[PDB]
Amino acid sequence: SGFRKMAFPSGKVEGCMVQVTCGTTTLNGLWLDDVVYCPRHVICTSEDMLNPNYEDLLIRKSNHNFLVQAGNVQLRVIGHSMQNCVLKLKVDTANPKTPKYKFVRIQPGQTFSVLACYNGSPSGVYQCAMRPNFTIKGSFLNGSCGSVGFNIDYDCVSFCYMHHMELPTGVHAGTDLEGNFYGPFVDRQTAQAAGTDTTITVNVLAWLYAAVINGDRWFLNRFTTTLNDFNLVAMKYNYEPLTQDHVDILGPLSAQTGIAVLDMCASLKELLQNGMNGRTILGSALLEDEFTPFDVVRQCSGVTFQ
Amino acid sequence: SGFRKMAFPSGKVEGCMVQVTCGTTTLNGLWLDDVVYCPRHVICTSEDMLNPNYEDLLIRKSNHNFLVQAGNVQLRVIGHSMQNCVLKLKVDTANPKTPKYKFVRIQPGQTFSVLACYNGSPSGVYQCAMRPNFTIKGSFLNGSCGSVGFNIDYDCVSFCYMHHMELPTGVHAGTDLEGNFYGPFVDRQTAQAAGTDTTITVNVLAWLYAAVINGDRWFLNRFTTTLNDFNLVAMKYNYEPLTQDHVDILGPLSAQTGIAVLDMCASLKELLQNGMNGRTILGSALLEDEFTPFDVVRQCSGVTFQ
Ligand SMILES: CCN(CC)c1cccc(NC(C)=O)c1
Ligand SMILES: CCN(CC)c1cccc(NC(C)=O)c1
Ligand SMILES: CCN(CC)c1cccc(NC(C)=O)c1
Ligand SMILES: CCN(CC)c1cccc(NC(C)=O)c1
Repeated sequence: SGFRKMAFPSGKVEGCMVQVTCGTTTLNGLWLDDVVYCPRHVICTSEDMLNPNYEDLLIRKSNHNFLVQAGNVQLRVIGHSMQNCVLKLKVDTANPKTPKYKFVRIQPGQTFSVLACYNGSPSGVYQCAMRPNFTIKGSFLNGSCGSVGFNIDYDCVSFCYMHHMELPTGVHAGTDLEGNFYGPFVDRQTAQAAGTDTTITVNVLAWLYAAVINGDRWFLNRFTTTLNDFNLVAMKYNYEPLTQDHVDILGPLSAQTGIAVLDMCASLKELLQNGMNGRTILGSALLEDEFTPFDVVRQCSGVTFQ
Repeated sequence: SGFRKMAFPSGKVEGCMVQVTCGTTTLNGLWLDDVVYCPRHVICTSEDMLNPNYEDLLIRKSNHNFLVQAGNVQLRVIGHSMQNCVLKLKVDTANPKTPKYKFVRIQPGQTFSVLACYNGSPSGVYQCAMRPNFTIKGSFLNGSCGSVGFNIDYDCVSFCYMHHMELPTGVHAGTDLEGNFYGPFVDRQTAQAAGTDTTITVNVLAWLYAAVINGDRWFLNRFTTTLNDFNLVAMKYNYEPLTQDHVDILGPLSAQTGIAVLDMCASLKELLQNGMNGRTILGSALLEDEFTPFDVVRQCSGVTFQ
């Protein structure tokens, strides 16, 4: 027992990180098969970032201008192309440590692990969620662009995120591995504001189920509610509206705890209205929203879902 | 910027995890060079765990009774010995993925990463601290015994923890890799109670420095204090006493923030006396104590310490 924010083991992704240098800009790439993926802003000088025209900047770049280093080995670049906001560098050597993998574009509320990297070298791993405003709240310093986010199912790495930049408010924006930004952001050094960071209700519910399973039960109340009554409350507190799709994926936790989803919603409603009164749940004094229902069911062995 | 609870990349340790079966008990081992390390309770039946005599139980075990599996490959056991509460199984094959490594026994307050594993297969990674009562607050389900905790310095893995059991209160106990328990615990299925779980003051201070660096400054107050005045307050709130050794390792953060260590102590004292008044620090509504000063300096690039 116990319940922790837990990342995926990172070794499968570690073996894919490389350093990419163009001119005087160095960042991280992702080497899969014979392609290296990286943010296209590798081609920009810091001054170019103010108002880049990427197509124009790319005219002055050849294969031999992209330096790709995998530990000590230099990789030979034999082609390059731009796909949305990523560059794809064709190299002459397939990565021997390529894992089984897919590229997936996740929805807001979904969680994933980030392998923060500098100069192609992995430094740390942590779990993130895609916020409803399409930012993530990461930890990223100079040189971490091109660090990736992923999920693992058995032996298959699903890559869902590549880090591109930090907003003025200190939250993070990036792309899928086809180079499409999450949210409205662009790869330009011009101030860009995030929308409302609402709480991922379905995740808070999952985590409340996790707390019950671990014996944190003080917050369980005597009430139930309806989806509409609950949503009236959610909206007030900047919680995402709960739908029947959300209710459906909470089914295994309801069954384990014997606590009906709507009963748990009524407990959550009272927490929102009364606060926690200085108490904790799973060692937190706030309601945690970066565990999905699927995440919980992975750390609560006695939840039946498969 | 941003600040996250971040584990070490786990790939170096992933390549060392094996499954160890003895009779009908299966758990995890750590394969380094030609030795596999695992909890000695692998030899016990569930009934044996009530009151095991390990020396006596071991008389009835031979090399061929320990099944060691590395993925599909079965490893041949050519010797075994008990060292404190661990078994060392000599195998005929050195692990080809052995990293540079050391065994270290950590102090209370030190942090490390756990690679939670089942059947020799890594499932998740998270950061832990050794609590002042010599427990950890982990996430461990059936079959996770022999999962390890570690730190990485550049290319060298320092192993500091091996998981052995869960106390009745749902917290975790284990050994160093020489098989000595942290704290007073024993590998027997008899109820064992933990002492006071005090807060690691020096870590809370480090994390307050991390918050300042990231622009969370609301809690900075107008006061300073002394080590004795502060410690009078610490004791009341079940905080570890702060020493000049602690003050010394906070030196780089004081220098960066220009906030004297004692000034930060005075801010902490006011948080203890007044609470957080519904505010957050680094997205927490409580004072976080599982980041060391060394941990902070790794995610706050503009802290000068080397
Ligand atoms: C838009 C400008 N760019 C891209 C070069 C930018 C802005 C802020 C921060 C970072 N770097 C990280 C690691 O987020 C990168
Ligand atoms: C029904 C089983 N569970 C959670 C218990 C499940 C199954 C499919 C998808 C998701 N989705 C998320 C976001 O967790 C969750
Ligand atoms: C003392 C009995 N043992 C050892 C077999 C024990 C007790 C509780 C839990 C676990 N297992 C884990 C993963 O902690 C193991
Ligand atoms: C002085 C540099 N730092 C932290 C900034 C440092 C150096 C050596 C040891 C520890 N120790 C811990 C527990 O963090 C910390």
